Amino acid sequence: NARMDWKETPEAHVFKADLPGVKKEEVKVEVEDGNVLVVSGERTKEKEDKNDKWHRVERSSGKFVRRFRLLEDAKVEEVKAGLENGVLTVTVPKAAIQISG
Amino acid sequence: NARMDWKETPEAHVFKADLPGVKKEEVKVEVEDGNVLVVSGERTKEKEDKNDKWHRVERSSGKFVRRFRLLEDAKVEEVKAGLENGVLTVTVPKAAIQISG
Amino acid sequence: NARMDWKETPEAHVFKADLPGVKKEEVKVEVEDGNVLVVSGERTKEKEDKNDKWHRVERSSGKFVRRFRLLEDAKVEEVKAGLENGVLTVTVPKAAIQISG
Amino acid sequence: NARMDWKETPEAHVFKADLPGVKKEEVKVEVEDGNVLVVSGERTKEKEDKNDKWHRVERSSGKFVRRFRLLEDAKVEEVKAGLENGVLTVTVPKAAIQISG
Amino acid sequence: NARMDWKETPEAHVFKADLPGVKKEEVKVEVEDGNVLVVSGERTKEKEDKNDKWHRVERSSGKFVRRFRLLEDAKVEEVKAGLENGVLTVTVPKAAIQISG
Amino acid sequence: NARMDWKETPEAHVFKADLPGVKKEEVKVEVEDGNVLVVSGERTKEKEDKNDKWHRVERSSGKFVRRFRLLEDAKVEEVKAGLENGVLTVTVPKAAIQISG
Amino acid sequence: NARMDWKETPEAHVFKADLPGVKKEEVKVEVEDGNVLVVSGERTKEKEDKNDKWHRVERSSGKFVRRFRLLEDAKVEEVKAGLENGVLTVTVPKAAIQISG
Amino acid sequence: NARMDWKETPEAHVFKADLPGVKKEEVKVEVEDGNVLVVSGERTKEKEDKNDKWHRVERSSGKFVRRFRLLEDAKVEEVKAGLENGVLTVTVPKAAIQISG
Amino acid sequence: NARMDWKETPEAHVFKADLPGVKKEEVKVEVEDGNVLVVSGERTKEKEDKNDKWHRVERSSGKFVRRFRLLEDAKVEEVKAGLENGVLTVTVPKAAIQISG
Amino acid sequence: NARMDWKETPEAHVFKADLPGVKKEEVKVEVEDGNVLVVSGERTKEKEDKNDKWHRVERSSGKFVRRFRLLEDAKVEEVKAGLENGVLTVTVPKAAIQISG
Amino acid sequence: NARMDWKETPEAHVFKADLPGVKKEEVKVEVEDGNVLVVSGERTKEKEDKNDKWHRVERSSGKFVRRFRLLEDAKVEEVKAGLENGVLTVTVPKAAIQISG
Amino acid sequence: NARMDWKETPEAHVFKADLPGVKKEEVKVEVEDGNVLVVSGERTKEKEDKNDKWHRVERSSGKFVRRFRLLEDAKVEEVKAGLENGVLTVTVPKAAIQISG
Repeated sequence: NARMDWKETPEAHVFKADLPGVKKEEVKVEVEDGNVLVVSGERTKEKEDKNDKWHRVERSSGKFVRRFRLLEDAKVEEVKAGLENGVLTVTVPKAAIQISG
Repeated sequence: NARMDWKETPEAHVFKADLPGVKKEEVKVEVEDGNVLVVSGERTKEKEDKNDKWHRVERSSGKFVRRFRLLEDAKVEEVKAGLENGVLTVTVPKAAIQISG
Repeated sequence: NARMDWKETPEAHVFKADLPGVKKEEVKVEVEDGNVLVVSGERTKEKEDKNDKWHRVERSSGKFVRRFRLLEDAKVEEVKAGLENGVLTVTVPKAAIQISG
Repeated sequence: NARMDWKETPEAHVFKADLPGVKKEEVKVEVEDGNVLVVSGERTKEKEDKNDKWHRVERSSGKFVRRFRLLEDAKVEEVKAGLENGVLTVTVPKAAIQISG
Repeated sequence: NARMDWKETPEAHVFKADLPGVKKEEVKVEVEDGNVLVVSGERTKEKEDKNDKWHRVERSSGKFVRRFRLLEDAKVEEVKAGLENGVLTVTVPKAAIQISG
Repeated sequence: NARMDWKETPEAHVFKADLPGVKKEEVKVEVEDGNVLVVSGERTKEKEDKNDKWHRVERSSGKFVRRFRLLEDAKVEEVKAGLENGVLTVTVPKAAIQISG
Repeated sequence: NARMDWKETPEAHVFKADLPGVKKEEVKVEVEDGNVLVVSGERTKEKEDKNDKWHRVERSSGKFVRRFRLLEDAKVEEVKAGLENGVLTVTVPKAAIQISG
Repeated sequence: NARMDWKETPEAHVFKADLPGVKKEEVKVEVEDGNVLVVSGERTKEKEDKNDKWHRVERSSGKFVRRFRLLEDAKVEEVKAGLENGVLTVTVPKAAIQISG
Repeated sequence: NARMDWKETPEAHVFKADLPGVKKEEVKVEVEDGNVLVVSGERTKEKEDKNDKWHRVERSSGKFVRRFRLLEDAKVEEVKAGLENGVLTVTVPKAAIQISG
Repeated sequence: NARMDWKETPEAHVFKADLPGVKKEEVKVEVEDGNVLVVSGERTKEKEDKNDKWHRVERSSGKFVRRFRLLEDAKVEEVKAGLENGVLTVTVPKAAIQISG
Repeated sequence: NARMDWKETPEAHVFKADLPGVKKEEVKVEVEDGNVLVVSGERTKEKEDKNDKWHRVERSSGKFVRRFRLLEDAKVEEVKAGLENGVLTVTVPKAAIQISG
Repeated sequence: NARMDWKETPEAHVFKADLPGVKKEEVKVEVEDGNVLVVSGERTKEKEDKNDKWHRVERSSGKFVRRFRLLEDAKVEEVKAGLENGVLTVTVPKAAIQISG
C-alpha cells in the first residue's frame, strides 16, 4: 500500500511514497529514537454513493507502517513533508592496483 | 501497472485509476473503435544525476495502458475525465419465486 | 458449494442444483438486477448435544450462493422453481462446405 | 459421489450420505461379515429431453461403494434406512492428577 | 493437431489451420446455428511400407474439432475453403477527452 | 519447430517434416560435414496491414533447423527431397537361444 | 509446544514433555475414559518489564492438548507427575525357521 | 535447536533460551572474540536399556550452539547467567511532522 | 529389495518375497513375540571376475528387514519356508436392507 | 520392469536379469535385426480364487521387455542363456602423458 | 565467473579468485571510498582457429564485478595483487560465566 | 567440477579444462582402455591454521575426474598436454539437393 523510494543526494535524504487518493489527515510522518523515519496511514473509505454496483475493484489499500534507519540523527524541525498527486515526499536535510605476482 | 476500479451508478459507469506522480499532460483518455475506453500514459522515471545514491527503489515507472469495453450505447461524447491526488476518474454517462415441491 | 447444471430446451433454460438435506424453507430463488438468477440458502448444521460422538464428517453445511445471468429478454415473471429429492430445478421460459482452393 | 457422516449417539450409530437426485432403486445398504456397513449405488441417467443443449454441467455423479467397521455386530433386522431430500440415513441400534516431582 | 489463426480484414474473416499432410477427404468445414464455424478431421494412416523401421516419430496427429463464434451470421454459399501446402484456409465474407482537474 | 519422422526402409532412410505454408523456395536440404543431413528454412510471417485485426494466433513462424547424422557410408549424392501438401520427404539411399538351467 | 516421548519400561509407561518455563499451575495431567492420558496447558505471559524492546523472539508457546491411549486402564491414584527443569514427566505403573522348499 | 529471545531493557540486553532437561553442568555461557556471546551445551540422550520400548519420540537431544554479537562497549565482565525451569537467562549490562507541500 | 505379498487362504497365510539371486544362507525367516513374522537378509557380493567392466548396473540389492503381525499366534513348528526361482515363500498354517424412510 | 546388469569380460559381454518367479518356459532370449539382444517374457499373475484374501501386494506381474544393442561383430550364434535362482544370465561372446608448461 | 574466498589472517586480508585463462589486462583490482575492494574483468575471446568445430563448451565466462567492505581503510600503496595459475590473489595489509540457579 | 571444452581442428581434437590453482604435479593425463582420455587430479585445500578467520568461501577443492572417449583410430601415442594460466590443454592428433514437387 506504500511502495517507497529512498534517495540520498549530497544535500539530503529524499523518500517517496505512492499514496494515491490519500489525504494528509490519513498519513503520518514521524521520527523515533532520533534516527528512525516512520511513515504510516490508511486510505479512508470513499464516501461514494452507497448502493453503487462494483463491477471491478483492484484499488484495495489498507493500514500500513514503514520505518527507515537514517544514517545520522535528523533535525526534526528541518524535515519537510509534502503530499502531491498521490505522492508523499519526505526530505531530510543532512549536515587502481597493479597485478603481476 | 495502473490499478483501476469499475463502478456503476444509475447515471453512469465510473472508472478510477491510481496514477501517483503523473501530471495530466502525461495521461491520455480516449475511446477507440467506437466503444473501447483507453487510459494510457507514462510515469516518467526521474533518472537524475550520478551524485545521487539509491538505498531503496520500489516505485515503478514507464508506460501504462488500460482498456475497458463500454456499451454500444454509451454517451461516448459525454465522457469526462478528472485527475486529482494521484487518482484518475472517468465518467461514462449511460444512455421472488415460490418454491413448489 | 451447491453444484448446478445449466441446460437449454427449445422452450426454456433449465437449472439444476444439488441441495441434499435442504428444506424448501431454507432455499430462496430470485431474479436480481432484472436479469440475474440468484439461488441461495443454508444447509443447517445439526450441532446436537455433547453426548454424541463423531467418527466421520465429510458433509458440508452453511450458506450457499449461486448466480446466473439470464437473457435481457427472458420470461422473468414465468420462472418456476421445484425442489425434490435434494435437487432444485429452476425453469426460465424463453421469449458442410467444399474444400479445394 | 457420497460424502458421509458417522455419528455415535448413546442409542445408535447414525450414518448420513448426500445422495441428491438418487432413487432408492439406485442405492444399496447391506451388512457384511456381521460388522461391516456397506453403502453403494449409482445415480441413473436423467431420462431428460434427448437433444437438449448442455451449457454447464457440474453435477456429475457415478458408481461408488463405501464400508464402515461397526464397533459391534449389528442386528440386521433392526437397522433402519431412509432416503429423503437427497439424504440417505442409516441408523444402527446399539445394545486430574497432581504435578510436583 | 490444428493450430489456427483468425484474422478479420475489413472485407472478411480469414481462418488458417496448419494441417500438414492432410487430404481434403479428411478435413471438414461446416457452419452450425448460423454463426459457428466448425473445423474437424483426422489425418489418415500413411499407407506406407508395412514393416518399415521407425527410428523416430514426432509427427503424431489425431482426431480434432474446433469451433469459432462468428460476429455475424454467415452466408454459407459465400464461404470459401481451400487446402494448399498443408494449410487450410477458410474465408468468410462480411457484409479525445480533455482531462480536467 | 519442424516435426520430423525418421523411418528406415530396406533401400533407404526416409525423413518426413511437417512444413505447412512453406514454399520450396524457402526450404533448403543439404548434407554438411559429409554426413549430416540439414533441413532448414523459414515460415514467413504474413505481417500485412494495420487495417487487419487478429482474434486468434496459434500458428508459428520464423526459422527452423533440423539435423540428422547419416551413415558414414550413405549415398550422399543420391539423396532426394520432395515437398507436397506441407510435408517434406527426404530419401537417403543406403549403401532363438535355448535357455539352459 | 509440547514435544513428547513415550517409553514403556517393563515396570511402567513413562511420558516426557518439554515444557520449558512452564509452571505447574499452567499444565494439566488428567485421565479420561479409563485409558487415555491427557496433557494440556498454556505457558503464561512473562510478566516482565512492560515497555521492553524485543529484538528477537523465537520462544513462542501457546495452548495445546495431547492424548495417548494406554494399553491398560490405569490406576489413577498410582500415576505420578513431576515438573523439573522444564520437563514434565508422567509415570504410569503397569500391572528361526528352516528355508529350502 | 535452542530457542532464544533477545530483549533490551534500559539497563541491559537480556537473552532467554529454552533448555528443558539440561543441568547447569551441561551448559556453558561465554564471551568469545571480546564481544560474542556464546551459549552452548548438550541435551544428553537417555539411551537406557533394551528392555525398554519406545512408542513415541519427538524430543531432540545432542549439542546446541548459539551466538549473539554484543556491543563493542558492553559490561562483558558483568554478564550474569541464570538457569531455572528449563529456561536460561543471560543478562548483559549496558555501558510528528507536518504534511502539506 | 524385498517386494512382498501376503495372501490369506482359508487354510493358511502365504507370504511371497522376490529375492532374486539370493541363497538361503543369506535370508532369514523368524517368528517373534508369538505373532510376528520376520523376513530379513542381504544378497551377497557376486564373487564374479574381479576386474570386469561394469557397463550398466541396475540390480542393486542390500540389507533389509520386514515384519508382519499375524492374526493369530503361529505354531512355529508348522511354518514352512521355501526358496525357489528367486521367490521366497512362507506358509503359516491357521487353526441387504430396505430403504424408504 | 526386469532389472538388468551389463558387464564385460575379456571373453564376452554378460547380461544379468532379475526374473523371480519366472519359469524358463516363460522367458525368451533372441537376437533381432542381426545385433539386438531381446529378453522378454511374462511374470504370470496367480489370480486364484475368491475364497482368498489379500492383505498386501507389492510384487509386480505381467510382460517385460529388454533390449541391448550388441556389436556388429559379436558371436551371435554363440550366445548362451542360463536361468537359475530367479536370475537370467546371457553370455555374448566377443569376436601417461607428461604435462608440459 | 569469479568464485572468491576471503581469509583474514592476523597480518592481512587475503582474497582469492578463480580466474582461469584470464590475462592481467583483462582483470582489474581497485579500491573505492577508502574501504571497498573491487574485482572486475572479462576473459577475452580465445583468438583460436576461426572455423573450428565446437563439440562441447562448458567453459563460458563473461563480464563481472565484485566488491567487499574492508574492516579498515586500506593503505592502497601496500595492497598486493598477483595472478598465477588462474588464481588472482589480493593481499591487504592490516595495521566464562558461572551459571547461578 | 572441472569445466572442459571439446573442439576439433582439421589436425586434432582439442580439450580444454579450467584448473585454477592446480600445479602440474597434481594433474594426471592418461588414456585408459586404449581410447578413453582421462583427466584427473586434486585441487588441494589450503587448510592452514586456526589463527585465521574465513569471511567468505566460494572456491571448491578436492578431487576431479574427466573422461572423453577418443576415436578407435587416434594418435594415442601423440597426445600432448599443456598447463598454463589455470587452463589445461590436451591435443589428440587425428589419424545441395534440389527440392522436387
